[PDB]
Amino acid sequence: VVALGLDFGTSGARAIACDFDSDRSVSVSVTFPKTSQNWPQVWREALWQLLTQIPADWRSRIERIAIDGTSGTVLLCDREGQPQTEPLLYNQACPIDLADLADWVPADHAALSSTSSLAKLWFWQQQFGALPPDWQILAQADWLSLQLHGCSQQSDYHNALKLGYSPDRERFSKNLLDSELGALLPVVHEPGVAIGPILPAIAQEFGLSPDCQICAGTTASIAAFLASGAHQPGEAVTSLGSTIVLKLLSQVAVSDRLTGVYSHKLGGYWLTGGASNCGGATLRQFFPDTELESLSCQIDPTKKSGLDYYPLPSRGERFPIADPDRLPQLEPRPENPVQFLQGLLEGLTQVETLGYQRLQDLGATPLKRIWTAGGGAKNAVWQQLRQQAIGVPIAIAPNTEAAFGTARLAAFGLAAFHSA
Repeated sequence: VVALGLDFGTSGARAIACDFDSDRSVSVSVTFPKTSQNWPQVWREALWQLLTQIPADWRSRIERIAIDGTSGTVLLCDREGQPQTEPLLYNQACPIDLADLADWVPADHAALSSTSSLAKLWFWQQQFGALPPDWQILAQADWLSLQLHGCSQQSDYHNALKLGYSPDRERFSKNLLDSELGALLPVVHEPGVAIGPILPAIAQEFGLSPDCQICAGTTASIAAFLASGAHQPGEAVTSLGSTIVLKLLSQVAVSDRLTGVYSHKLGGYWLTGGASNCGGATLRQFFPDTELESLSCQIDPTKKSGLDYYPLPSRGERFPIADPDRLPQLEPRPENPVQFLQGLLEGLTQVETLGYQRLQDLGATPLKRIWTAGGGAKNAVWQQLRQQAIGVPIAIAPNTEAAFGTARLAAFGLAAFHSA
């Protein structure tokens, strides 16, 4: 099978045409401006550019296409999919009372944030006063795929989660559907399934096969996990980027609203996770990547440093333990930079450890393996500390690109996430 994965990030977009029969692949990229007063147009043009940069002999063999977008970015469009107002982005919060959403979701739902799609929809509702039933609200991936198949009000239960969708019971609440917001909600499918055939004009214009299928998309955070290929409960992906992001595959959904922990549905399994403010950003505050490696090469992990740090970049922690007043603990400081770096890495290691432990304490499936992603993944000393502190096999993930995971999503769907 030859599938195309489309990843739409925060600062740009990457496309990966992957060909799983050989295996061979080709990747292309576009970078967004940092400012614009017409983001949908930018996204659309980015889509066409991505399609254009892909070689013809590749486009003529693409069978299935999938699109992942940023979780939280939404658009308000009419019945034809034309943006009526300018999008509300993933980072933008809304000045509304969450108590207004209490009757539409359980009292622990992930949609109960000031950044969630439901909150943004309520905000738009109290700007416009009364949103027409003719209209629709669409996630970025929803809209971008709408550019490909033309079927309106279609979505997956990854992006719909923060819109108020209940993946546990495969539905929206009856109160939400009975409300004045119910008409704008999309039909929710499973990520990977084929929504419909590609538009004939589009296929003609880009030399694509008219029998090509556009599948239901997902989020970038999940597509990144899908790139690893982990499908057994207990398997986890740890992202050692600027901030440490933990993702654990479990047989049971967990949730802790205080720490921002919630679970996505993934086939017959669940994908839980968390995000700490600690990470590689704290490391580059004291060392450039220049000195970082040259100092890490002098660290023997099999002996403790005697240091006990909590490597926060600034005031406030979110996960595993939530306290918005916790100061960074980076004392005492030995003059030997090696042991200081070791202390930092030990701190981060403890962050990851306590994270996974808390995830297990919330009811998630016991940890079995670790697949590491991010810049810190190639750090073998850090890997040693991590394995010493956790006690499970840790290795570098074969792939980390979200577009590739989206390609695997288009080609195979969420089939592997069952036990049959």
